[PDB]
Amino acid sequence: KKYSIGLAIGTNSVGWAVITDEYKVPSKKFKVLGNTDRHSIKKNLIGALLFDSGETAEATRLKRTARRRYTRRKNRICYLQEIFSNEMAKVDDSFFHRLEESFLVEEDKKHERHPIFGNIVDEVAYHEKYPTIYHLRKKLVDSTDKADLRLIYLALAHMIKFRGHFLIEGDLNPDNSDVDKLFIQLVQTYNQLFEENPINASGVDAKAILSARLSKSRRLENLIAQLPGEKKNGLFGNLIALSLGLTPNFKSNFDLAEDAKLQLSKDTYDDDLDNLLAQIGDQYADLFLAAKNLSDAILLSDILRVNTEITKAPLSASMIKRYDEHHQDLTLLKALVRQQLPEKYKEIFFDQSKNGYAGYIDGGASQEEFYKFIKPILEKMDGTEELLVKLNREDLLRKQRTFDNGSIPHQIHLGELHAILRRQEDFYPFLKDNREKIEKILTFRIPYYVGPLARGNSRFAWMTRKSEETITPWNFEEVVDKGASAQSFIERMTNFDKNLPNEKVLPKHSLLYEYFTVYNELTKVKYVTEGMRKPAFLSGEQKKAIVDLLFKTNRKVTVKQLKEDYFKKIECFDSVEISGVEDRFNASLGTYHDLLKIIKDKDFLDNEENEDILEDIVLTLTLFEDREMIEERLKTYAHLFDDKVMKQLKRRRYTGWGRLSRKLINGIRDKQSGKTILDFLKSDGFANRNFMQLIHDDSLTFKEDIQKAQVSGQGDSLHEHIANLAGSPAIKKGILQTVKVVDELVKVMGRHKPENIVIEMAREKNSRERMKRIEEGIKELGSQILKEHPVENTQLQNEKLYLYYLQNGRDMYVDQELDINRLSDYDVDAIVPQSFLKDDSIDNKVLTRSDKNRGKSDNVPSEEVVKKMKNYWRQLLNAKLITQRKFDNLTKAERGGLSELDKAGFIKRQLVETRQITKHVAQILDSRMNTKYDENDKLIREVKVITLKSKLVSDFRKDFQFYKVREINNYHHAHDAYLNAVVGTALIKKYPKLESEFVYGDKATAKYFFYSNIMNFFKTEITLAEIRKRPLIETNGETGEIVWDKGRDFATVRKVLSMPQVNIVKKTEVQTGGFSKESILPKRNSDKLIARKKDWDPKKYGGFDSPTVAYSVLVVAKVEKGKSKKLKSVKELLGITIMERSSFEKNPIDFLEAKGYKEVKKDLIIKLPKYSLFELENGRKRMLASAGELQKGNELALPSKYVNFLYLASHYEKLKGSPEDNEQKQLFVEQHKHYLDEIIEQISEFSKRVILADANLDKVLSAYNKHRDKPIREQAENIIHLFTLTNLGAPAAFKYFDTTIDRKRYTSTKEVLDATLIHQSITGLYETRIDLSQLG
RNA sequence: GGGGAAUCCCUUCUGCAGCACCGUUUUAGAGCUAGAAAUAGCAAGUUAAAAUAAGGCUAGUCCGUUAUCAACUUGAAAAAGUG
DNA sequence: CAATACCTGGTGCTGGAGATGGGATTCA
DNA sequence: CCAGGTATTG
Ligand SMILES: [K+]
Ligand SMILES: [K+]
Ligand SMILES: [K+]
Ligand SMILES: [K+]
Ligand SMILES: [K+]
Ligand SMILES: [K+]
Ligand SMILES: [K+]
Ligand SMILES: [K+]
Ligand SMILES: [K+]
Ligand SMILES: [Mg+2]
Ligand SMILES: [Mg+2]
Repeated sequence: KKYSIGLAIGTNSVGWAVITDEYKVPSKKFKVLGNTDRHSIKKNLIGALLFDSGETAEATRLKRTARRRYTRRKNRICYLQEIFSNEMAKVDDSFFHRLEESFLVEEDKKHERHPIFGNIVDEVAYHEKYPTIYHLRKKLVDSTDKADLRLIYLALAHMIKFRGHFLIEGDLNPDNSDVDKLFIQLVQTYNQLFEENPINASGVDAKAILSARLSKSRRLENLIAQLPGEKKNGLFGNLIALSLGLTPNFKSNFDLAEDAKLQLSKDTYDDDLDNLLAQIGDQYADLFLAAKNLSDAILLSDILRVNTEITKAPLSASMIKRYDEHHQDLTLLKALVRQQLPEKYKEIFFDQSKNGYAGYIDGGASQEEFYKFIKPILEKMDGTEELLVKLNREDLLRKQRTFDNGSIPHQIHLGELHAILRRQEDFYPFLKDNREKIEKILTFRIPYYVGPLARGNSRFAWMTRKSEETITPWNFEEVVDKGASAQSFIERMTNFDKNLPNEKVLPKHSLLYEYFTVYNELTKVKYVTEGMRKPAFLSGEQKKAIVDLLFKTNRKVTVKQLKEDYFKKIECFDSVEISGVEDRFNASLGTYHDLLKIIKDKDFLDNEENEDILEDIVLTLTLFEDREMIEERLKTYAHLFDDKVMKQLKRRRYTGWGRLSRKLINGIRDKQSGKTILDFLKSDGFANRNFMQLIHDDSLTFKEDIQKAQVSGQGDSLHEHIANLAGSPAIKKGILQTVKVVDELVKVMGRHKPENIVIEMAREKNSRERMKRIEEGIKELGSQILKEHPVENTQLQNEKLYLYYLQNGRDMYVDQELDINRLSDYDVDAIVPQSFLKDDSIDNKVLTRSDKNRGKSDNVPSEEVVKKMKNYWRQLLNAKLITQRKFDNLTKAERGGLSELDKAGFIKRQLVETRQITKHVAQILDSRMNTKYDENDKLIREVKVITLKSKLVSDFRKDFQFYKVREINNYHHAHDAYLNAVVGTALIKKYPKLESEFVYGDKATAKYFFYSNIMNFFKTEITLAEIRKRPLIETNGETGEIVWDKGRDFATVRKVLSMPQVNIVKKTEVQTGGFSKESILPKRNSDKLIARKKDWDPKKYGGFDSPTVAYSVLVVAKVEKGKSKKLKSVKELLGITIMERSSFEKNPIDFLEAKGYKEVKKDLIIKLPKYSLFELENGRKRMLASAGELQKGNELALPSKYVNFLYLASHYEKLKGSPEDNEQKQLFVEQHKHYLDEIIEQISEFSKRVILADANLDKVLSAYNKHRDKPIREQAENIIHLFTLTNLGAPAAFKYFDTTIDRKRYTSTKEVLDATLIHQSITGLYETRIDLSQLG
């Protein structure tokens, strides 16, 4: 008894099928367990497991870190309160107790209800004097009087609780505060450098123009307009643009060749500036640094909108400015509306439901919604011009706690905190003693490279301590070992050398590593001149000369340089042909040139004695990111360099790690030669063996030493192994389920292993990434396309509009603008034609007026287009608006275009799967199935694991009319698996040589023809560019075994796809995750509310509702009834919530008695997870959605003829085929038009038996009878929509044409308590059926 | 002969750590006047405290939403076994 | 009870490693 | 976007 298995692995399904020799699906009697009269049942061996998607760990992580931030913010306040404790007890012995209980109702409070002062006169007086906290903050910063200790606490607490961001290193307000003074200094520096062309900046109000609440480019336009004889793209204009935050190009200013694009925000600017300064000199450094200072002031002027010489609290004064203008503007708005629109006043100022001032202050209206609600009312009235100005500046009626306070750096709050401490330490000695402690509470951050400050009970922690004692913000540097911690942060993430598993890999930018990479590439270079008979390798002396003369004097070494600067200069060759490198060398000595710039001592770099020192320096610069730690580590070399060099050295940092270890590169030596790997790369006689040859050469000891160094460690379990794969957790869920399905199928077949296993694996928020890409690209481009055409992220889900913005509103094959409103008239074209590369992503598509203008449709865009457009394409590449892959495919015609080999490769790629994840699944199945070794100790492959891509069965389905309609039911997953088994087994039966291509385990026109016609053996006649005919029966050529009988096997496939009994099993799952919805609801007289804290009665405090049920439980017990508490027997479903789950499981009887049940039959408790399956009357099935709702449980097996009619009539897929075959399909659609009514009838019978939605079914029948005159295509398309009424699972809304059908829900689970519960194995072939009516 | 390696250019995704700003919720910020009352007319509004999974023991400036799960038998569990 | 309409926490930033698909040079 | 919880309305 021989059989094969087909598998269809997806993110929400695993289809499976068992086939025999004749491509038939077996069927068996399977035993049924349980308490019903059915002892067995007949099952076909085909089906599909369905399951909810596996989730990433991201949401879990974001909640976990937020949790930590709330804990630490609370600890911050606790540190401050501990510092204040004793002196506060002398002033007000319960002040902190009133703060802690502020949330409680007066009934529950233990102290007086007024928090700050504990009496109403003083509390009212406080709020009258300080209407916002920022009033109190400003007062305490500016005033010189002794102040109440409770107000000092509230000010410091407010700063420490909401302390601002940490994006700026170092201290602030370093005389970079004033925009006027920094603009003056920029003009002074510029006029120093350009005495003949000076700028007249008198009368120019730089403060107002650059700090105006306007766009960067408009402020640039304003300032340049104030300077006659200067254009925005001149040098001074470009400096101002750089200060405002734009991305100016300094190339034309200094007549450069290298594009000097500079943005002060990019990480590369530090290098991008030195780069530019290398071409123009360092006299200009003082200029570009002057512009940088100006930017800081301009950034500060966005936050601090008040004169900094009238107060040391400009932030608080700016909030107070918000409050005063809010008050004045509210008074004016009230008066204006009173006078002009007196009837709207109540709606504006009393109705929280509307987006007026009432809904803005008390309702749910945001600042944006309120501005939208009141803009027409202001434009409608008179005297609202200044209010409209403030509204369009987003500066009308502002609150102080707003979404845009994310700009505020912590140094600002720190400045006010420090000033308050300096004022009041003169009156409170403990503030003087604790001033720096309090500052440290605000400033201290746990470094990202330290992680949680755990003590052995966190699986996320890596931090190590220097001493075992509690860590505080003040003892952190002494208790935490930051060095060891930062080292572990990297090392727990980096790979070891695979060749020497106990050796750490080198830093990617290490000098040794770059020598290795350069010599490895250079040793395989060959050259020819005239008098030479044969190309020659470079000798050791030639390679050393090329390294010293070229690689150690240029960052990049081109082939032109090799030819001219070496072969001409040294070897006296006028012509020489180079091979083994193209255009320029890929490897380079970048660190060598970095350090040469920093330390300026070539002889230090070239002296092998300093090799270790330079290796340790780069290691430090790679391993650590903190400049203080870097400085501490480099301190041991301080005596070798100057303090200037040491400062430049610590500012230089690298990231990234190599893939080989130092011990491998330059440690182990060949036993007889005594030479390391690097020694061989430098000089290897005339063989010039590279890395691969060296470690694979049996005459050297490298290979054997690698073999000895290997280890294996502890083996992963199957689950572990799958978890460590690279891929989406969703597809990893499908992989594990697939393995479990195969194990059960083998057990079904009497532990006999199959002959073949054929696997196919499906292909695999976003709008904000689209908007970010376009914003970055457009601002890098310097374009105003977002000025002229504002777009929202949702709109970018349109493919053409997204392409329009990515192309800067231009045609891509023609140098012309496109029109947004004409997008429907344009074409979206494939760069590499989709007949070769089935790529439909933006990486292979392009928006053009007319696809004709590409050239010839059979290849890459033509050479003429490439000559026209390569410059524009390069700008798109630099702005990252197209990728390197896209640019290379666009420009390929200048490299010969598509060769015949490229076309052969693309066709083969459409058939031979090469994704890494599918290889891993095949390796897993193959290593589980094949475990024995033969006489030569080689693996015995009893089971061939075959992998196919989806196109094979898809083309098979379309070519032989086995069409799929996904919406009809879930059978197509199973059918896909069946067709994979059939096609895959037949393919390797017919062409066993292709086993290397499709089976796991160890001329261009010819292969193009071959792989294009690989599947023709299925056809009876093939029309290929004339008509050839194949025999009825197809056999293998060598064995003579039959592989495909076209008279009998297609009938077998048809019968298999027509079987109505298919094992669709929805994986039952316990629900996990959040306890409930997160919304904190207002107080309500409802027992659905859940307390947010143990003592917060939700009727007084509000709280949550809508908990998630982890699983339901069948309880058979008694409950008290009536005022007499009489015991009445019950049987019901109790949903255990996720929050309740631990308590219920720790002791179920006590849990159930607490819920009210008595005398619980403990052994009749049935755990019922989501999607538990119940069967009622007439085959009607239901699934548990929760404890109080059910899902649909039945599948609608629509006969094959109706499915194929629906596919053809609806044009479900593209109308590909001969026009005569198109006509025959159209003729069949029209000859079988009565099928439409029959399909409705099939749906109707099904619903009346199983769905029971009388209102919906009647609305549907009326809708179908309403559009009987509609075209057949559209009626078929809408019949596809109808199947939502019958689909398995949760009910859902759908539309028949323009009629909307709302979902009919099953809001009661009472009936399943007397139905039959069905427990299903993973395949559903094994069942346990429990008649629940026999309980109770 | 290699779906194996290094390098260059990138693309995409997965794991983790550190931080900010809002939002919500209860309370505090004396509403006034005319009416016996429902109510009417007016005044006012911007701020704060505290919580932000209930909580846990291991008591850390730690942990608490990912992954994994038919039933049954033997099991404390892990597990293995059962058609 | 069964049916209907409404609800549903969100945004921004910093740092690091790996594997990954695929074009290119050299190899095993 | 799904789809289960919830209060309103009968
Ligand atoms: K009280
Ligand atoms: K000008
Ligand atoms: K609001
Ligand atoms: K190259
Ligand atoms: K680093
Ligand atoms: K020195
Ligand atoms: K789960
Ligand atoms: K889930
Ligand atoms: K199951
Ligand atoms: Mg907490
Ligand atoms: Mg708040």
